[PDB]
Amino acid sequence: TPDVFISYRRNSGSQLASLLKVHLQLHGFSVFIDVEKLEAGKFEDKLIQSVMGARNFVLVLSPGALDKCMQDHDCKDWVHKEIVTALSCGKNIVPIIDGFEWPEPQVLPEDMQAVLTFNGIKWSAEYQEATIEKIIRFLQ
Repeated sequence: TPDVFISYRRNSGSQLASLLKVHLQLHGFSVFIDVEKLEAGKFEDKLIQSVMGARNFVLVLSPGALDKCMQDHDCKDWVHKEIVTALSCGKNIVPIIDGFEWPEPQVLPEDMQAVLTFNGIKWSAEYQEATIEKIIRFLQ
């Protein structure tokens, strides 16, 4: 099982998620992201077990990363599923803010509003090494 599971909105956060993976692996962490380490089997089971096994849950809040989570009361969006699974397993949630504007907590489904109560790390394009070191300090 890995140390860091990176959740992200594909279209807007895939690149930064890969960047976080490369840096965290340079600092000795094992990072799971679907684009690389997702292997054979049902992707639902494998995604859920990877979230459940990872000690840390890094959430890449890219611009509009939670737009498809809103009013998703059937819990069908995968970032929504991953956030709910991380919350359920009492995971160490470390949100990464990258030009993200926090919506009202009450507009998001009740089973994930708690993600807004976690201290996040603002992504700095000018001081990426400092952001990575702060993320390391958040990781366990």
